[PDB]
Amino acid sequence: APQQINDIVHRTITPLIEQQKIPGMAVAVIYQGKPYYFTWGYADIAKKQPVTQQTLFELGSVSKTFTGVLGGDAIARGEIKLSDPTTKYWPELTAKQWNGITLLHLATYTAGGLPLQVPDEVKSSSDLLRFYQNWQPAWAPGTQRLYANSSIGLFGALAVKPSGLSFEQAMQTRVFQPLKLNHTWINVPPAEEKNYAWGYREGKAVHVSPGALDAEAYGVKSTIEDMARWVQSNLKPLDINEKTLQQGIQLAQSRYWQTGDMYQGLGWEMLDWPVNPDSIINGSDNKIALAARPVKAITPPTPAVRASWVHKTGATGGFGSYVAFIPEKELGIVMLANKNYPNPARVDAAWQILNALQ
Ligand SMILES: NCCN[C@H]1CC[C@H](CC2=N[C@H]3Cc4cccc(C(=O)O)c4O[B@@-]3(O)O2)CC1
Ligand SMILES: [Cl-]
Ligand SMILES: [Cl-]
Ligand SMILES: [Cl-]
Ligand code: NA
Ligand SMILES: [Zn+2]
Ligand SMILES: [Zn+2]
Repeated sequence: APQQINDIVHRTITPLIEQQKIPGMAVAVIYQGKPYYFTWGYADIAKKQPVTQQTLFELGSVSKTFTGVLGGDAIARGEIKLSDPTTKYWPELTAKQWNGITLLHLATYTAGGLPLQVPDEVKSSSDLLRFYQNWQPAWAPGTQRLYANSSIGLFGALAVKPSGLSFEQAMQTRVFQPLKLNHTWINVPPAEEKNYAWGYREGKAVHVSPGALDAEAYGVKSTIEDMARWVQSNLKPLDINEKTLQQGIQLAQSRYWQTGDMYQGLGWEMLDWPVNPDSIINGSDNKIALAARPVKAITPPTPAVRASWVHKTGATGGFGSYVAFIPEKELGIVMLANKNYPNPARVDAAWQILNALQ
């Protein structure tokens, strides 16, 4: 890598790892469109297995960017429209509170207060129907954004129904395979388990536990190389030869709602570039990111703006991930760690690196 990249990465990430007690970390810096890889520490402490470019990390809610792009691809195929009612895809959802809730609302957390988590008691198809049939909205649809797995998770499950594929098969066939993300998994196969890092929480080695709609909301695992390729693909969608996927990437970066200086895409979140770094850093704290806030609709949605900071945080019990990129500058970063450490620390480090390189 160029010396300027090596320098800023050492001076930013090694102290972050020191400050936050991160056991293992992988970073890709995309500079002039090309990834440069860095690793530190251990994927498995007790085995003394190092983080490598093949180590799988849990992406947590960075998975929602895959779900958003898969939904965009379905839009580009004509399989769904965001204005469609939820009940078009799930007719058994006969409870009246669902009248007026569209796929757009599910995808963008604006259905009116669907909860952050699907309850752990939901273990069967009938349990899930019962949960949504009995959910009572706090607000009218299209007025308040409340970040929620039960919202975008249901969006992803319904968006694949016209294809006839399971969510996993749709994601594999329509996103992972065309982009050559050959080490990205919803379910890690037995022969790849040797590369699956442990997450660390309060000194204990942990992996994400199964839950309803986990694949759609938080269940993807990937390597630093595949995640760099994901960033490259979202930086430069015209490089993608599959037109529906090129367009799905673009649609996931369209601006559907605004709250303050933040815009909601499909999975991705965006701000105008140049960005006020304090807004992305502070806005990433869960006290804010998880709070309900009023949204203003953007109709028609703004087509993807290349002068944007586009990003997403992710967490599981044992992992913390962050992706950010700036299409206009051909500049991005992926930070994968096997500890869930505070979001503002992630965003600050990402800002420091990308700001030094623009
Ligand atoms: N399709 C809904 C028909 N109206 C019904 C109107 C009463 C409402 C009770 C309620 N629950 C909260 C969430 C909510 C949802 C939709 C509309 C509103 C509204 O105030 O208009 C709304 O406001 B709330 O404070 O009022 C139940 C629905
Ligand atoms: Cl130094
Ligand atoms: Cl998979
Ligand atoms: Cl977890
Ligand atoms: Na699952
Ligand atoms: Zn140093
Ligand atoms: Zn050190």
